[PDB]
Amino acid sequence: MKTFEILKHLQADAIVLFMKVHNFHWNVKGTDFFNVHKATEEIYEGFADMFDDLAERIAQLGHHPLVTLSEALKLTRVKEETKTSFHSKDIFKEILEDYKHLEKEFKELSNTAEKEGDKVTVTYADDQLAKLQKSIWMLQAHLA
Amino acid sequence: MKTFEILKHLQADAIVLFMKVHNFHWNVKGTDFFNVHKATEEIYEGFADMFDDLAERIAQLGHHPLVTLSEALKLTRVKEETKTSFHSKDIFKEILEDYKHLEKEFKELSNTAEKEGDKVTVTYADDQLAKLQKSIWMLQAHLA
Amino acid sequence: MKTFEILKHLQADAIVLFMKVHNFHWNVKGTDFFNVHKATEEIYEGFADMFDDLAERIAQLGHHPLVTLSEALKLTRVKEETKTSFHSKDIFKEILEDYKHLEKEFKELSNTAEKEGDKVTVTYADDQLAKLQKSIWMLQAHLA
Amino acid sequence: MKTFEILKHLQADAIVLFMKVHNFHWNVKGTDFFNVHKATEEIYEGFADMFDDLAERIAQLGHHPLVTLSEALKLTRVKEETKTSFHSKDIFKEILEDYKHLEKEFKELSNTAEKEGDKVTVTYADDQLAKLQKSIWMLQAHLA
Amino acid sequence: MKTFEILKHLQADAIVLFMKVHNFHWNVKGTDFFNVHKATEEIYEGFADMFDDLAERIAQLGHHPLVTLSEALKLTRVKEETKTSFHSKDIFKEILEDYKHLEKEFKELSNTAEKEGDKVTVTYADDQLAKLQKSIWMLQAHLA
Amino acid sequence: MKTFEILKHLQADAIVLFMKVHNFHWNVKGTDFFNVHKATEEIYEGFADMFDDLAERIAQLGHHPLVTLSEALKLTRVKEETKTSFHSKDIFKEILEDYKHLEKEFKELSNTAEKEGDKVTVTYADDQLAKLQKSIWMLQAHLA
Amino acid sequence: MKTFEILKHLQADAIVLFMKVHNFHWNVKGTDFFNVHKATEEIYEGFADMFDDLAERIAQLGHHPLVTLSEALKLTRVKEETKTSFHSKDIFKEILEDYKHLEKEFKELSNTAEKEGDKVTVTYADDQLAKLQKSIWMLQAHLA
Amino acid sequence: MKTFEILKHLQADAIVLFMKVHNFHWNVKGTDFFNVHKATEEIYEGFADMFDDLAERIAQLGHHPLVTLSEALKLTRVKEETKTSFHSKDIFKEILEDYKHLEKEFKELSNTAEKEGDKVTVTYADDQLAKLQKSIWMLQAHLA
Amino acid sequence: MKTFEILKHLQADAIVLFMKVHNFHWNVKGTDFFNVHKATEEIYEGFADMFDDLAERIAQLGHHPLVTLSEALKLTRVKEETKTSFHSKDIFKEILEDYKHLEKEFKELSNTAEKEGDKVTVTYADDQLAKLQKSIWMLQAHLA
Amino acid sequence: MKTFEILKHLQADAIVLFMKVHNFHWNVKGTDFFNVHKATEEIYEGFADMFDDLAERIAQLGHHPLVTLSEALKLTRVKEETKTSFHSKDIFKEILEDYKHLEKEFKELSNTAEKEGDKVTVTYADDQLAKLQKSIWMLQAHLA
Amino acid sequence: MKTFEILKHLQADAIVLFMKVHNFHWNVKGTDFFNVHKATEEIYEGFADMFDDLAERIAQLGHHPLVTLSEALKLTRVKEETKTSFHSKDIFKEILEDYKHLEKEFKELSNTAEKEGDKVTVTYADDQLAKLQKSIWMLQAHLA
Amino acid sequence: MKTFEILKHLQADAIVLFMKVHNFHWNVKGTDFFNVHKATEEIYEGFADMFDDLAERIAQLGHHPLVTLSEALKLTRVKEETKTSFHSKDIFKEILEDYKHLEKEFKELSNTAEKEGDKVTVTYADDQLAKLQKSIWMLQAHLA
Repeated sequence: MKTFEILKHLQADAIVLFMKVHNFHWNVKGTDFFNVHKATEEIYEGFADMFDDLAERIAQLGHHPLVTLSEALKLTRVKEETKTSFHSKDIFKEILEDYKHLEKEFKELSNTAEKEGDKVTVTYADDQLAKLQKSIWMLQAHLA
Repeated sequence: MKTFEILKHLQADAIVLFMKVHNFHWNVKGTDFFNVHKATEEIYEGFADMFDDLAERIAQLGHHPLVTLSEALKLTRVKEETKTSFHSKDIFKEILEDYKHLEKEFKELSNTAEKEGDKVTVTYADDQLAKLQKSIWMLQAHLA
Repeated sequence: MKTFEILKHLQADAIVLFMKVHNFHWNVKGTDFFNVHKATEEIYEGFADMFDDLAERIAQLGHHPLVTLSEALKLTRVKEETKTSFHSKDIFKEILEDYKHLEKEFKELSNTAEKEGDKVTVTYADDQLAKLQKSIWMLQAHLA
Repeated sequence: MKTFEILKHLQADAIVLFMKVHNFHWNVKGTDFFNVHKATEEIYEGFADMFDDLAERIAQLGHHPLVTLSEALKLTRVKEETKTSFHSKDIFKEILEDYKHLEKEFKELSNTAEKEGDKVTVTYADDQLAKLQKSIWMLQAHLA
Repeated sequence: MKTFEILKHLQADAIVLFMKVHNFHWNVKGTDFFNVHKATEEIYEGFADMFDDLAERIAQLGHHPLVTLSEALKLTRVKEETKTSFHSKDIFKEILEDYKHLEKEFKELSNTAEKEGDKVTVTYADDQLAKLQKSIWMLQAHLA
Repeated sequence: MKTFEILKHLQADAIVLFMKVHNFHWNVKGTDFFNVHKATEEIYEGFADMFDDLAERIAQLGHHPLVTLSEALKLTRVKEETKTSFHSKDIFKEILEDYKHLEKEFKELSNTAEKEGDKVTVTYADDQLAKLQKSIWMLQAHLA
Repeated sequence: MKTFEILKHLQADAIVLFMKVHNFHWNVKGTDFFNVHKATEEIYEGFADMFDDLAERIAQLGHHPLVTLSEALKLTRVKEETKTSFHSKDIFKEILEDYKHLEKEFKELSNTAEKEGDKVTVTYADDQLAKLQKSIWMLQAHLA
Repeated sequence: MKTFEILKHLQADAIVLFMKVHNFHWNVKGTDFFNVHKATEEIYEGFADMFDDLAERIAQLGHHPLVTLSEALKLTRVKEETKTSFHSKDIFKEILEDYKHLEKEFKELSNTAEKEGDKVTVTYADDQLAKLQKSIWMLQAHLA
Repeated sequence: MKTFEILKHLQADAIVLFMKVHNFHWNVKGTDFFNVHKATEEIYEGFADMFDDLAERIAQLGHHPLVTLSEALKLTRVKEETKTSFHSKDIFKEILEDYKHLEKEFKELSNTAEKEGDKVTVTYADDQLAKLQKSIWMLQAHLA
Repeated sequence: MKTFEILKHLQADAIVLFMKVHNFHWNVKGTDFFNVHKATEEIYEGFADMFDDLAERIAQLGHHPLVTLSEALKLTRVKEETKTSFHSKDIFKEILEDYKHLEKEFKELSNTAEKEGDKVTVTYADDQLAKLQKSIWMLQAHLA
Repeated sequence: MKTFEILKHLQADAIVLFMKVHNFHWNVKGTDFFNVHKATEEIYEGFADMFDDLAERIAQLGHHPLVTLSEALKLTRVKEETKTSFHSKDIFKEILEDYKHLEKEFKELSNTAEKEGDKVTVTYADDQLAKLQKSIWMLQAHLA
Repeated sequence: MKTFEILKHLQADAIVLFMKVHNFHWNVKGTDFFNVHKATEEIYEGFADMFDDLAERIAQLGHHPLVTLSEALKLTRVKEETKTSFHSKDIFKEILEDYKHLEKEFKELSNTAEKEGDKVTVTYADDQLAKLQKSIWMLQAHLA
């Protein structure tokens, strides 16, 4: 895909992941409620920020960001979670895999943008890689 | 509808309106760009906050908030805007009508919750009414 | 009176009371100067804030707030004080009675607005009642 | 009971619950020490704030708040806990039930005050209901 | 006029101009609503601050500041505006002329106070001149 | 008494004195209302902080702080005040004597802890002595 | 006197007045202790700031500020107060007269500096006049 | 050009553009005065910051930054604007073209520095590209 | 010269002096590097602020501030420094003389503006005199 | 040992314990990752601060603090941990024992310094005792 | 001497040392002007704070602090410096010796107060010892 | 070396350099004490931060950071300084060479990580290069 296409598919993923973790946040139960409730809040707010950042990047490239939730559902690589009951460990296992997916895509974003000479998208992509790698490391350690 | 049902339909409206104004924000053009760009940012962030507030309210009542974007599209009373080109005046005219819709619904929320003896949802609903009435007044004055 | 009429008469009272306490502030003498000088500053600034709040409320209802000081003098229930010399105790006795008047009127505002289904003016009115009741309690205790 | 009587019994409950959770705070042991130690600090400080708020409300109504700890023990509906050893889960189970008791009483406070036309106590009571409902929801989720 | 007399007439102008711009603020309509609404807020708050400053100056000179709104209407050189409908350009044109009037008067204040050896009123007057000259320059540029 | 016993009796005094001054705070009347109302707020908040500090100290020594208000009433050296009406001078006279009592006890706390080699309780005790001596000096000067 | 000589005599007065009010501060007794204790703190800190300001002004003119307390006692127009017991009213009466003295001297400072074309000392002097006139007005009102 | 030469020519452009927009800032007239006046302030301050940043970069490379305004005029690619009267739209059109020029040059800076293995200048250059691309996007949207 | 002409020549000096000290800042060497590097930063930022202040003053008088760097070089009384190597002492000696020049000119500005009845430029000029006199005093002391 | 010798051995312990807990911090795994990761960060930063404090104390006594890591390893009483895998409970058990060691040593520091009349080291030592006793109490409670 | 007598002699020293270093501050010349000018400001402000602290301590003990500068000159152990010209090194050498004197006296203060059982003066004295020892160490290192 | 190996050797250097500059900090003497004392504090805190940053980077790559000070001494390229006496110039000369070493290594880190496609370590490395180049430039200028 071209840079702007990778960006638009990521923007779709971001809002879908926002919604998914928003769902986790309100439906988490058990002895680790307070840590997971707080963590999921930070995680979905991060996806919301990513949604905004990606839109900004698409616009600056001269293209239209996502127009509708319908378009987000069309472009997303992320499956919608319909469950309302889950274990806290499974939540973090799920989020971890979503992080690993995003990491793969941002690496591709970085490589594709560099080939096009899009220096600004490279910077953005590599900065997101840094944030993702920290998040992945912590979740992996927690689940170890 | 029962209180929690009104709340869930509002939560659906909130995210759909977030997306709609997010679209306006990135696609606004013309001599009033800077004022409308800034205003639309504040407006969609307000809808995002409403989304969170409504979810909180639904959860505290012992029900599940929206689980997916699919469910949001199912429950919403708001039509998705597919356009990417518009005049700044039309943006504010659209948002005004959306505000008027939300005002009607929050009034119903307030009345229904009071009848059920749900004092906390009444407070929340009336506070949202206050915010909506200010927003409506300003947009009406601007378009006058 | 209708809600907006009660509001406009209150707005008139607010500016007249602002002026009255502004006069007290600059003309207070005696051993309790520093406490009364400071208290009267806080009191007239409170009336100034009320003036603004009431104007906002009238405008949002689709009516015109006070246009002139002439109109304020016409609508006010508060007598203008022409004196420049007084005792600090008499100042607080006067202000107390003005507070009691405002309390009566805001109670009426709350009841009238509720009957009209004006939920936002009810909230505003009850919040002002809270502030007035605290002020009344302190002045009563001071004069006891 | 009249409004001021409900308020005085609540003020008694507040200080007794402050003491109870203060005891929990200093005597909690085990792997969840740090979360429960911190949570119990926030909880007893909340009861201390409630004690102050209720006193303020009683005074403004023209009555005397609690004068002594003896009077608090006389009026309280809350049993004093003499234990110094407990499990962290039992602490939260206890606090939950105390919250549910307070919720019942504040609902009664709200209804009784409204019938008397005491608009300010209604506002206070409904605001406390909001805080209690959030606390109850979180504890219920944690214990689920 | 003597210094204190110029000051008292200015104090009268300040509150009358406060009221006038307060009226503009709530009644402004049209595409430049948000800029004019905000500007008029800053302008009337400036007149309110001037009212306070002038009162302080009169008191420190051993005289009584304005006692009533009646006295303000008697002493003012500013005509009360009864209109509730106007164009945003006309608002700024009006305010500009009011600024030019105030500038003339503060220049006289400065000259008269210097002749009397009132060094403190000179400083105050010249500082107000600075603020007025900035405001005039901006309004003139806007209307050019 | 041993260190922890002195500490527990002080903790009992702290909450009883909190309650006593809380009572003074809400029931003070007269021309010095505002100064005494504010002073009594600071004083009872100081006793509340002392209650917390003493509990912390007892716990760190490996003992249980006060468990109940019943236990506080058993251990206290302070008489409960049942009055609701008093003069502001008598309030400060009472508090002064309570301060002098606390000063005696903290001196004993310091001496006893030093003999036991409890260096941390010595530091705490001497710091409280400093705070008490300032408070005593001011009240003595006020009543002189 | 020349400008720098007026400044040096003022610097001497400032430290002597600092000491005088420092003495008042620590020795004030009676029912108005807390207000006078606080006021005297602000007053002596003001004289300390004046001491620094005057030194700065003398240095910038190419002269040496006060070198010793001996030199301050030599140059001062202010009598040292040896008393340790006084009434709070007498304190404010004394300070008032000291303010009136400083006012006379700063007026002379302003006039002398202007004649020499020392524009910076004029600004400083007139600013100090403003501060003195406010202080005088408040003390006069308090003693009225 | 070598890296340091590109940097020095950019530093020259920065100060010339600072001056140009400084001129626009003070000479802008018309109904959009307040937005353009504010925007031009932010724009020239940005060029001033760029001037400083570029100087820092040149120095760290072991070369001398611009020594004089004469040298800036010699090295600049930007034409000096002698006009004092213009339309607000033309101002933004001009600035846009200047931004596009700077964008071209910073891209070259980034490429040249990378070829030399100057990793720090690459980072700086790409960061400036990001800022320029945002500015260009907004001006383009405004003029669309 | 007329006031606005003195101001425009000063504005020219300000930017030329900014550039001169900017050059010193980046080229200073030796054991006092860190103090001189920091001092020169503060000094050139001061000249930059003066440039802005003078422009503001010229505009408010109804004239055009400097339009170009060419015009600055034409109007300046300050010689451009082409050197890149110097001793830190010589830097401060140079800056001192530039300060003394500015002091002479601002004194003339103050006198000329007063004769014209331009009270606002007098205030500005005298305030700048104060800042210059402090700077001169410190540099003189350092070089003594 | 003399005071300075106890201090130098403590400084050695501090850096060795810093390193040990730094190792724990990065290698902690499991369901309590986030609490232990955060706690270990605070703990090693505390040891780093202690390292600095002890160095300061040694220097002020006229001796040289630790010069090298070699010297730290020579003087330390703490065994280096070579493991990279451990349970979170064992981490806290280890740290607890290290705290108990430090407590013993700081008690000796306090006693030895007092005998020498080193009042400042006594204060420092007793303050560290306070911090250690809190830390010990919390870890003991957590492991209970 | 008794505790209060040591304190009063120290209070005398504090103001005399304030004056001495105030003199140094304004009369320092040479290449190290900026460091010594700043250091002497911090030093004399420290002596001013000590003056206040000592007065507080004397008052709390039931005695009168210094009443006059005459009494300060009578009680002081510090010789007044009449010089206006000195080297920066000599300034620090002088201050060092003054610090060493204060250190001796505060050690005596600590010992004497402990013998009297004055725990609060011991704490104060030892805290001042800490501050003095840091200051001495830095000056000694600077002069080494 | 592989990326993680370069990182681990750098982490070893960081703590060894921390210790070295910590030693300089406490043992610096002479007329430039205050500047060098402060500079060395900032420098060793920078090395401490680098130690933490490098550990984070190693962990995120799935490897173990330094476990012990023994391992740091094994891996370090930096010679331990045993001296306690030195000239301030020699300190900065030493630190400069250490900076130049770190610069070489971070350049290698950047190149090696890029070849491996480790985009996050490249960003980190280049950011550290920027910080090092600034530090080197300042030290070189100071020693010139």
